[PDB]
Amino acid sequence: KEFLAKAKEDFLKKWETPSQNTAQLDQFDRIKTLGTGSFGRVMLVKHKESGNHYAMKILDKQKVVKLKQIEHTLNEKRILQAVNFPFLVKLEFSFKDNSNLYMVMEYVAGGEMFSHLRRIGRFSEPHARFYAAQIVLTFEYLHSLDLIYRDLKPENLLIDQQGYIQVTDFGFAKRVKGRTWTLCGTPEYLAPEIILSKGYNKAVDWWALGVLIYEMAAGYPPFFADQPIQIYEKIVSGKVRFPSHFSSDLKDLLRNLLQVDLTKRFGNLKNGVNDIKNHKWFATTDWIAIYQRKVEAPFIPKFFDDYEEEEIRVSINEKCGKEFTEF
Ligand SMILES: Nc1ncnc2c1ncn2[C@@H]1O[C@H](COP(=O)(O)OP(=O)(O)NP(=O)(O)O)[C@@H](O)[C@H]1O
Repeated sequence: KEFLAKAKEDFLKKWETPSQNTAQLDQFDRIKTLGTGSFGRVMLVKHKESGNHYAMKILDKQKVVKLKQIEHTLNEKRILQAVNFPFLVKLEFSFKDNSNLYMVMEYVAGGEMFSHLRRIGRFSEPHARFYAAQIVLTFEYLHSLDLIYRDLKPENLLIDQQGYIQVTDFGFAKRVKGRTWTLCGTPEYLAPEIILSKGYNKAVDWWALGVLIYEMAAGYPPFFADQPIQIYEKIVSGKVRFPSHFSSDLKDLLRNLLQVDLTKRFGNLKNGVNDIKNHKWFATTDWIAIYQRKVEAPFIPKFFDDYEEEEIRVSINEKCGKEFTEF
């Protein structure tokens, strides 16, 4: 109770006056390239003073502009510097220079829920429930700050060194008390009210939780087809069919999450998230023990120079200064 009001205070202070240039490139030893994103390399770095390892995402400002990802990139950074929750990736530092934006993230030698789910095929209900519980608490947290996530899917969930989820992508997340209109997400996870195009609210996250739980437990999502139009028709007008192996409790929870009418959808009623937390399917879930990450995860990921080292070259001339003023 009193912790949500404190969580709200801490978020609002940071949301209204975001932190900027909290570190600089010369404070990090550049070890090697971890991978490539849309806008540049992700590099393993060591903070010289603390000796902590981080994943430094390098975003070429010129490329962010060319791909029209300015607003998404600024939005994601503003949210990440303000939020604090066990299942949200942690932005430790941010800064910018003439060429680049730098998001110095907590280093997670984990796996991706997407590749893990696709390799295993499907999760048992107890294992799906373990992951689902984390998403329920995360949506509870984000919704208490009036954040709509609206991009849930296995692809946006990393599995960390302790086998817990971290939500990794906030480009699409919006701070909004009530209704909003922007079309976004991935076809298979779109809530019917998004497709119906007369506006939607935070209830779209509870729909997407239904899609995620179904996909984890079945190994495939409830609505799919060769073309996005046929998916949209099934979402708005069609019925789900549950595999025979789904428990009665799972089918009941999913009937109330995959509820086409947002006014009857669990998470969106008078009792809010408690209709989900107190559902029979979650009877065995110790919500505090999940939050405190005291539950044994069912899967632990099995975690020198770059093949060709490329140096970072920062221009002596400022690129796209006006666009990224607030970064
Ligand atoms: N916090 C992190 N800790 C460790 N490795 C990371 C971290 N973030 C990213 N990586 C690595 O960098 C790669 C590409 O970065 P990533 O953030 O996934 O790209 P993006 O621009 O966010 N888009 P995407 O590749 O679709 O996820 C990942 O596949 C990982 O190998």
